[PDB]
Amino acid sequence: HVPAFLTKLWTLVSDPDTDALICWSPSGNSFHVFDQGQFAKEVLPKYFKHNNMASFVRQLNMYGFRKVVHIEDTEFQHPCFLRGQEQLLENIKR
Ligand code: NA
Repeated sequence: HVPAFLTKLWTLVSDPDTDALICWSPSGNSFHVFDQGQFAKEVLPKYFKHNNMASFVRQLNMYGFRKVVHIEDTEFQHPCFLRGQEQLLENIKR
């Protein structure tokens, strides 16, 4: 059993029709969320049935996702959340 959240998240990231707001990084080892306000207003209701970024991020945290930042516009990642590898979602837990 792979949690519906992860399957939906993988499909959403991979969808080219949504890449303006959420997409894979070039290497496919992480994903980006652009325009958080628009993302929460437009994408989250359609795919996750709410409009709250904090709730979305809480789910990411629950599954052990990390945030990627520049060394001294949000990038999230999990070692088993990879482009073209939906079958690896089975290894994500929590
Ligand atoms: Na996408």
